[PDB]
Amino acid sequence: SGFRKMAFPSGKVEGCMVQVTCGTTTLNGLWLDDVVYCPRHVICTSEDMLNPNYEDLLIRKSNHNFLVQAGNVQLRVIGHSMQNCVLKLKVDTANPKTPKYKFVRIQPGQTFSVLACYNGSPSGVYQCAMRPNFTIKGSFLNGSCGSVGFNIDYDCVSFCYMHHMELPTGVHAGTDLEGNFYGPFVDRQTAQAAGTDTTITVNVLAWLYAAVINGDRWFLNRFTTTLNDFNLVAMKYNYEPLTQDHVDILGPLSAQTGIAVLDMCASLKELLQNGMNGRTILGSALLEDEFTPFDVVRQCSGVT
Amino acid sequence: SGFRKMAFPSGKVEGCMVQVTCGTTTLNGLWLDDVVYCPRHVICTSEDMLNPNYEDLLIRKSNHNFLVQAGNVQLRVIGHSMQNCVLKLKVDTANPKTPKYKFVRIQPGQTFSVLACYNGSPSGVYQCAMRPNFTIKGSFLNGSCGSVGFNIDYDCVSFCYMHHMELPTGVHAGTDLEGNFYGPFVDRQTAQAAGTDTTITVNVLAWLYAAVINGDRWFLNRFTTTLNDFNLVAMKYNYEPLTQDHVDILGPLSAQTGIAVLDMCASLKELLQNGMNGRTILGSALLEDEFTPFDVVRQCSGVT
Ligand SMILES: *CC(=O)N[C@@H](C)c1cccc2ccccc12
Ligand SMILES: *CC(=O)N[C@@H](C)c1cccc2ccccc12
Repeated sequence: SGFRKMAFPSGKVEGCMVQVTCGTTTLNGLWLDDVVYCPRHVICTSEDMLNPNYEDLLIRKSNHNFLVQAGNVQLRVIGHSMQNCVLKLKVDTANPKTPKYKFVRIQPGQTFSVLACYNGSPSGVYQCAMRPNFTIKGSFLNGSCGSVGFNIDYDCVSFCYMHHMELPTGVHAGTDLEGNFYGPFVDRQTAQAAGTDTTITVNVLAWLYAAVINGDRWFLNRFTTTLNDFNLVAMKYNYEPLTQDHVDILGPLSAQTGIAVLDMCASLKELLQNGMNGRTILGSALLEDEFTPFDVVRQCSGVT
Repeated sequence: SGFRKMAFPSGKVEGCMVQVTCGTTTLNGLWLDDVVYCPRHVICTSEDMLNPNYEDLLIRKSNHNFLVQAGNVQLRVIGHSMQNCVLKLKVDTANPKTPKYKFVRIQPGQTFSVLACYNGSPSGVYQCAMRPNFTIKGSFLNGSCGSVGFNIDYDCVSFCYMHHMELPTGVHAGTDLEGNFYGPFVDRQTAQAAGTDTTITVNVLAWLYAAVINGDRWFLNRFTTTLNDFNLVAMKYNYEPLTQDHVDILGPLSAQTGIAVLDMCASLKELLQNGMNGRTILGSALLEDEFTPFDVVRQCSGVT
């Protein structure tokens, strides 16, 4: 029993982290096979960052200007290319610790683990969600760029995020591993405001199911609702609309607990309208939205 | 910027996890050098667990009754002993992935990372604290016994916890790696109630400092207090007494923020008396007590 904000074991990703230095900028790279992936802004001076022309800046860079260090051993860079907002540094050595992997572009509301790194060395691991406004709420100091977000399916690491930017509001923006930003963000030090950070409704519902499975049941009420009625209340509270697709995804948790999804919606509706009245659910005083239905099943079943 | 409940990177510990089977019970072992450490209750039938005599039960067990599997390879058990509530299985092979390590017995209020494992395979990593009542609030299904808690200092893993028991209230009890339970708990399926789960005051204060460092400042007020005045309020709210030793430990966060520890106590005092009034601090609606002052410094500075 018990339910924790749980990250994937980070070992398979730790084995992929390297240090990338271009001039006086050091950040993190991801070494898979004979390619090191890193933010293209590794090439920028802080002056460059205000209005960088990455193609023009890259012309001044040779393979030997990219210093790649794996532990205390230097890797030889034999090629470099820009793909969207990432650099791909071809090295002469395949990472011997390369796990089975995929690059995936996640949807808002999807959760993943971040391995926060500085100088190619892992400092910590935590669980994130892609926010509906395509930011993440991370923990990233200077030097943490190139840190990655991932999911694991048994032995296959799906890489979904690479850290690029902190917005003036202290929320985070980055790319998939093809170098495409999540959301409208750019690797330029300019006015970039996030949109509404709405609550991931399907995730809250999943977590309420987790609560029931772990004995926290005080919020279960006598009511039901419809998707349309619930959605009127959701909209008023800056919750994402719930779709039949979300209802379908929650079916297994419905089945396990015997609580109809729309009944749990009606419980969530009363929590929104009434508040927590100083009570907690799984040790939280707010409704947690960084567990997916898949996460809740995984943790309640014990997948490895 | 940003502040997350962050675990240590788990790779060094993943390399130590094995499966231990005695009869029809499978749980986790920790393989360091040529010793596999596991809960002694691996030898019990569920009938045994009601009133186990571990010395008597152990007489019926030989080295060959302990099946130890590291990945899909069997380890040869050449000796076994009981130390308090752990078994030490001597194997003929040193773990080639043994990291630098120590066994440490932590104090209440100290935080650590748990690598939740099933069948010797890692499922997830999360951050815990030793509660003042010597329980932890974990995420542990059947099969998770022998999962470990640890801290890392650069490259030395300090092992502080091994999972043994879930109490009827769904909180967790376990041992250090010398097999001594935290608190008054025993590896017997009997009436074991936890004491008062008080809030770790020095940890809340550390986290309020983290909040100020990351721009969450709304709770800072015009007041100060004394340790004695604060402690009157703490006692009323089931917070641990704050000692001068705690004040000394918070000095570096005091220095960095320029907020006197007793001023931050007076802010915490007003939050206890007034509540959050529906506001959040670092995305929490309750005062977080599972960050130590050391954790806050580490994460705000970026140690690897
Ligand atoms: C996130 C990161 O590690 N890289 C960027 C933000 C960075 C770090 C340190 C100095 C510097 C100077 C000029 C531009 C960018 C950076
Ligand atoms: C925690 C754990 O993995 N071991 C214990 C609780 C256990 C698991 C599964 C079956 C069983 C049967 C009898 C006693 C103990 C167990």
